[PDB]
Amino acid sequence: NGFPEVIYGAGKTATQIVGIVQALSQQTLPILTTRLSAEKFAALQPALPTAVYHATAQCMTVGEQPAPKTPGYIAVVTAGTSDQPVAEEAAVTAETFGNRVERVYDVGVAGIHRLFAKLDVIRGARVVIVIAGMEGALASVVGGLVDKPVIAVPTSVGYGTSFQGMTALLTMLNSCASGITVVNIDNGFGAAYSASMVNQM
Amino acid sequence: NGFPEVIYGAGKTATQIVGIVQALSQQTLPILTTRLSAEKFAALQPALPTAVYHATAQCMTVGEQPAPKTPGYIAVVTAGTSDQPVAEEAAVTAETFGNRVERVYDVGVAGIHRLFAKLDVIRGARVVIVIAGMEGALASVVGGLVDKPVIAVPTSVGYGTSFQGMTALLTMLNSCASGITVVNIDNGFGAAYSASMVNQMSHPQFEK
Amino acid sequence: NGFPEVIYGAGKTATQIVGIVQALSQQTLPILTTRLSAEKFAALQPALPTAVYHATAQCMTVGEQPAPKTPGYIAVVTAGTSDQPVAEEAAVTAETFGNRVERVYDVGVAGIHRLFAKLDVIRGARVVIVIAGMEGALASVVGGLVDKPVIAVPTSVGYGTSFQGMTALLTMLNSCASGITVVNIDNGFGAAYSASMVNQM
Amino acid sequence: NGFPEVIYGAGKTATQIVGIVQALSQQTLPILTTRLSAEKFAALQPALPTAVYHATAQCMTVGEQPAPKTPGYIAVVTAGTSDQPVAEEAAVTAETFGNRVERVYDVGVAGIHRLFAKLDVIRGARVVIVIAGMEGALASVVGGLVDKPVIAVPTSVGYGTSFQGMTALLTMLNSCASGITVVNIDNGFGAAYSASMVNQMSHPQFEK
Amino acid sequence: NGFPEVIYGAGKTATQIVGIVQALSQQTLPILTTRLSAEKFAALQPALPTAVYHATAQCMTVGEQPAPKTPGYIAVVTAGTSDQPVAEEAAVTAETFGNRVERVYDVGVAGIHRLFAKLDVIRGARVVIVIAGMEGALASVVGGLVDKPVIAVPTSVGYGTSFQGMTALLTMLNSCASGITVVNIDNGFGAAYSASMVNQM
Amino acid sequence: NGFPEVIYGAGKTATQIVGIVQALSQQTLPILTTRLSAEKFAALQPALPTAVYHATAQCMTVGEQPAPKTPGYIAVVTAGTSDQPVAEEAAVTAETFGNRVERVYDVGVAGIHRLFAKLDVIRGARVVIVIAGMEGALASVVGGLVDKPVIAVPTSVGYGTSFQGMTALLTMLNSCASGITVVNIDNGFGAAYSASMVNQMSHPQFEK
Amino acid sequence: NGFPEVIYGAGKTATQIVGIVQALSQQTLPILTTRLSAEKFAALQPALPTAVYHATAQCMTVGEQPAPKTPGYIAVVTAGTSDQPVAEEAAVTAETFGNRVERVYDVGVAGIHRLFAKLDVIRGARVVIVIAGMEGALASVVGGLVDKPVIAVPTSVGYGTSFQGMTALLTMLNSCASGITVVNIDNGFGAAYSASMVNQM
Amino acid sequence: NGFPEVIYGAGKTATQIVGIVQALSQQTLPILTTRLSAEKFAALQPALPTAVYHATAQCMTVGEQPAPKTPGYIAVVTAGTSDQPVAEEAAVTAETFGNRVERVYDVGVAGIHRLFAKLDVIRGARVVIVIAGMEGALASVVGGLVDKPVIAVPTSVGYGTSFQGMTALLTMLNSCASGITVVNIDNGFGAAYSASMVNQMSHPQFEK
Ligand SMILES: [Mg+2]
Ligand SMILES: [Mg+2]
Ligand SMILES: [Mg+2]
Ligand SMILES: [Mg+2]
Ligand SMILES: [Zn+2]
Ligand SMILES: [Zn+2]
Ligand SMILES: [Zn+2]
Ligand SMILES: [Zn+2]
Repeated sequence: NGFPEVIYGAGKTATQIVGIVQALSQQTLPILTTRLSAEKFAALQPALPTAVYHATAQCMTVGEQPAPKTPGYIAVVTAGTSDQPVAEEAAVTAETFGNRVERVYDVGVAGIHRLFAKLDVIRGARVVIVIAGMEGALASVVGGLVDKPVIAVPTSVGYGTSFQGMTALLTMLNSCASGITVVNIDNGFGAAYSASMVNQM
Repeated sequence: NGFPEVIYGAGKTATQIVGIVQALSQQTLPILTTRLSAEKFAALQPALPTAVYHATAQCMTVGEQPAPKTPGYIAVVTAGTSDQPVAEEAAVTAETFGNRVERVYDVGVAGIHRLFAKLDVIRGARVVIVIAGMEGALASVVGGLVDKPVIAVPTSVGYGTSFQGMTALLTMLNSCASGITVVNIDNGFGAAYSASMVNQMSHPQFEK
Repeated sequence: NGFPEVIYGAGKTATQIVGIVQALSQQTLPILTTRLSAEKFAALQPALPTAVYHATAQCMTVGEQPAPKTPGYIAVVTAGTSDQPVAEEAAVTAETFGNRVERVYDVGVAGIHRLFAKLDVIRGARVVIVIAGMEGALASVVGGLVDKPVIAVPTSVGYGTSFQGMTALLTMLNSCASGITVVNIDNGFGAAYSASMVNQM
Repeated sequence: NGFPEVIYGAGKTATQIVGIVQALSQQTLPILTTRLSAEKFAALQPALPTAVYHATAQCMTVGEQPAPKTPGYIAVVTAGTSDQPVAEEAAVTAETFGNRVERVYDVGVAGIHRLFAKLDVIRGARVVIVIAGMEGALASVVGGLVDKPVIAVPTSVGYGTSFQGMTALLTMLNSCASGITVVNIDNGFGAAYSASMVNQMSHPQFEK
Repeated sequence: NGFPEVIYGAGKTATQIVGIVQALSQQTLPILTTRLSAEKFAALQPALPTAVYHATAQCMTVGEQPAPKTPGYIAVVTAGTSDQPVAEEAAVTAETFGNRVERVYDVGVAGIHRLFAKLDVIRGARVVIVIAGMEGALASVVGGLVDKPVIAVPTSVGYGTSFQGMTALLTMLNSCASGITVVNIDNGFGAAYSASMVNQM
Repeated sequence: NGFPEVIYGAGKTATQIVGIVQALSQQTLPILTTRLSAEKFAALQPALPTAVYHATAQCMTVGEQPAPKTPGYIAVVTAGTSDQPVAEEAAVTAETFGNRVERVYDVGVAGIHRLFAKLDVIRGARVVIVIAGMEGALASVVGGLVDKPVIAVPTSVGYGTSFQGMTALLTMLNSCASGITVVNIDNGFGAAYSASMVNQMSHPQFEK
Repeated sequence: NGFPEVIYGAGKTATQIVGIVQALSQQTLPILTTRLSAEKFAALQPALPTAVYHATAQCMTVGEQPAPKTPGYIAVVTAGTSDQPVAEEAAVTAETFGNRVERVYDVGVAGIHRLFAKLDVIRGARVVIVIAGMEGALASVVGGLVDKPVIAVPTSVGYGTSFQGMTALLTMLNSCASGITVVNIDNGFGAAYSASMVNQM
Repeated sequence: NGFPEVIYGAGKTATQIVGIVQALSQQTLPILTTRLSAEKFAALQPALPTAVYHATAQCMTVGEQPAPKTPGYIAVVTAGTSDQPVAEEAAVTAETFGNRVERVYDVGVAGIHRLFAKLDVIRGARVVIVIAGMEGALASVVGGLVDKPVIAVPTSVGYGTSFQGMTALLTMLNSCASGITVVNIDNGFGAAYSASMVNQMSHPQFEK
């Protein structure tokens, strides 16, 4: 593998987590903890003073992050600011997994020029992760402009007909551009996990 | 009013529509018949000798199409070639309601360069009808690029979780703050009926 | 355009907003801020003493509103009192955009006479915005009685089978009257944005 | 009891229904057969020589229709011409259950003046069956204007997000505080079966 | 009519309500207020000392209730205790409307004998209102055993696949017994309104 | 194991199933083929001369049906006559898996007296399969009256918001605390496969 | 029967429950109370000092549990830790009903080896209850490896496309392995009730 | 780019596709036509004499299939025999896009021993396409056992609450943290188009 150790922090207590983390005391490899509330990192910090917490991403990393495993980069593209929390979970997961990451945020198609202003960056990625909720159409527009794997992530932030990400999920599954592959809602971690594999062939 | 008479032919038979058309033929000039299957017209055709069937729109008109009443036009914009049937329903009722139509077909977002190629023609419309299935992304992109009212039609073409146009409809509905407004799945007639009202919002009395 | 500047206040902090508003210090044009909680206008008011807050609408306007751009008016029609908050977001958005607005409230069809009591007002509008949740049927009844563009807005206020506006959305999409066009749920802003364009041809 | 015998013919064959009808023909006077396709009756028809097929209702009766048992009537009110098949199912079972029916067809809300034209006849019913598809607005409007019990039937006619009558059903269900009550999609028989109970809630013994 | 005056208390304030109630100071007829929280009747009571509040039903009645308008009775049938609040809204609405009411509670089919133990009461009603959520099947069982109008009311009290009354709604719409008519979820008022009309032919 | 071999014939052709049956005919005694349309068997029939088609169950067996392995029986209980096809699928696979079956058809709840008439036979089963569409009330009623395991099958027969068995399925699922357990819509085979395991939970070695 | 007395504690007050429990003062048989909050057992304990409360299961048992009625055992299989509360309701219900129970937890297929590490235990049960939410696929995998009745229980613990157990319900109904039978969501009690009957033939 | 040209033939006629193919035949080497019904090819076939129809994939190629561009392979893994049509769509477009494919059909989880039998071949792929209907459990099991990217395709084969692939799709989507990624129902072409990009991430210039 070489895959860092991943702790799903949703169902675990701060004590239970320190118990898993320090039980991995023998690893030169980093440890990622995803879906970790700020109130729970508050609890953890005295036990793990060498840990790093990423507010938006709700991710914690313990350990020395070594250099990127590979030169190419993953691009993480978002439609709007409401998408930032789950995009950040994809960026931190990908970086902890050893990938260089280029963050291309707020390029939703209501101001499509912003998407073109940053298009050379998207086109130079080995993998593109597209993240959207309201403007789920962005996956299809990105997918029509790039010749690399695109992994779409629907998010649950939206209004009434967003159906808490469900519309966004169906929109990405139904993209008229080919080459788009989809993960379940809010699952930025899952997208980065796959993108990391694809990137490090 | 000034509107043509409209017959919804999906539920009705050939015999039944000949009745309506011959009862309305007393006046009113143009008569628009929507959702008329190729087979129903074939059975109509000898009874109504002046009717024109617009095959791919699945529409039938009797009476001659008017000269455009306003100087603008309506842009009918299309994502793919399979959006053409409800696009032609929209464009044929728009023309029958007295509007000039400009067709911008097959500029979906898998080759968005094609949409920029025609963006001069779209911005120059008074109203824009955008027709798309699958993701329905085309409406969002158009809505953000033009400052004219846009009316989005989701089509039922697709596969799998296409859910017969639902994905398209819901996606277009989530772009309304861009100046977009939406009708029901495959409802090209409805779209054109509204665009026509918008597009139509005189002739000098003393000539030689 | 001539369109006033619009700030979506849902995802932004009171400080972030003052930052956008005062960064538009060079505009003779008004600035509309939609979806702004009363607790957030509480925060804003010392910074923007010249601002106006509309309670029902959750809209804030900074700037000198100049005269209507055009003589005709938009009619905003509602089924019941539960519809007032999102109807008010349509009325304030339309007025800030430069349209004269005639408010025709509480004319749901359980007392259809109220709808006829105010029918000359609806018929004289250039555009009609119809707003309903329970009595979503009102869009179709209005659409059958007027010869102008009607933009229907479903709202999320209702009981069990209202499906939080979803029934109302399907009802308006399926109107048997022609000439009705629909926006997503609760999106009074969007309706006024379009109605404003239509009005000012 | 006093009710006619009822055969639901949708799932059954021609051969199978001849069996039931000849087994029930021993007594019971009128026999109502619902959802009988035009083709099934054509195959029935020679075996049951007294059966009458009501084509557009897709119903079959054997035995003569009774004289109305109560003096009121049931109003069957319809939004559009394509609501006529489940309207005729409602009206033919109502008449077969011994009720006088008054048909008020094609008064949907796109021309609501037509509904006011007949409002005298609707208020004068004892029960009102309202039949509509698409929005189903007609039931709300009727429910608010009459103070008799109303039973609303959603029909499955429509297009797109019509969802085969769901939009109609849900819309009618959201008007029940107006004195409206609802049955399943296309269930004209169910509606008339209840209206008939409501409408039927004597003959002097000493005559010359 | 003779129908008492009905106030939907959901969207109105305690002050707004006293304003409607006392504006009906000239009526020998009662006034029903439905969907009224106990905290809101707490507010009302000093203004309306002659009012009556029904806890389960969330209904308030002001006025002298005169004798039943008619001899026959409405039967209100429930599947279980979770149905009691909305059944009580049907019973109080029917009684205020002038109907005698016979309450037949907790006869769900998991103990069908209870339903037979009270069957003569159900069979003697002019109208039966059936109320269920989990055991929505009860409408069909009752409808198969009685020869009078049955109005079914689905309720939102249930577990995961109850879909907050939606299953119960579809179950009653699809009863294999004929003669069942359905109202929207939780709408005990609506059922009694119709049942009252049917009862008083 | 001791189970017969099972071929799901819905997706497969006639040619394809002859292949499977002749490849499995080497041993295994009885072969159960489910969802075999009347037309597919007609095309099979000359190639497999010992196969018996159970028309209304839409099942095909080759090999002779065993003598019941356990002394109890399985009760297959049915709400209406149109539940008979998935009832016969359940009853024919149960009998092919070596169980005695007792059929209690057409005791739905619109005439619940019929269910009490046969309640002696239902209580006396070891397992009970209950098959119903529409409301699916029958499963609840049965679940509350018997203290044997009950397996409920929703059927897809119905109209309107029947939603092709969903209403039935959801209704049965909301009665599980009564000792009821549920399978997928129309899945009579699945039900009987489980009932058979439950029903089958020896022969003296020294006879004359 | 011999079935212990079961109290559904969801809709009942702590006082109402003591009222039912002590009204069963004449029983050599145990009494199970399911769906009982810890705050409600807090209330009960002074009245019923001989009661036992199971935290995860939210079950209370009063009475002397006698020996298992039968030698074979029910196996209770879970996909992950989020499934433990409703699996525990199945285990406690089955044990109170007189069945021996073998708890096989955390064997979801993302680490399928754990499922094989405990496969002899699953194969030796007379009945298997499978409990899953996210990894609802586990029912089908278990059902393909065992020759005994399998009763699947979907749970509501999950992420966006879990639809609060609904996906898990459809997944179990649609298992490609035969011999799987399904209960409604979260209904661990119901599964054990049936499993108990099947076990004690 | 280097990709073959792709024609989506579901919505198009025979006449219409001959047009596209003869207009694209000027260059581009291989032309992949998806969702081409057996009847449409029969009508195409005389006009395009070099076209090969892959019946069970419902695909048509013109031009010869390339030699694999990369040395790895793509594993196409299948739960059941009825997953074979969208598996063959995936495998035929993968091979047409220049990839070596290894087919691991009919290893669904009702006999999971079959999947372990071939696990050597699956781990040895560079990408894995997993195709399943009904529960769709196969994708989860595969996702947890391999450390290569997996692309899961839900198929619409099933019965009842299969909901035409929804159960499969939703189940696969709930296993993405295992390194799984998903496409739309029956979208074998989409899956192979992505797998092909992943699998394809030189030839020495100086030979004798
Ligand atoms: Mg715009
Ligand atoms: Mg009324
Ligand atoms: Mg039982
Ligand atoms: Mg993996
Ligand atoms: Zn598109
Ligand atoms: Zn209508
Ligand atoms: Zn039934
Ligand atoms: Zn499978």
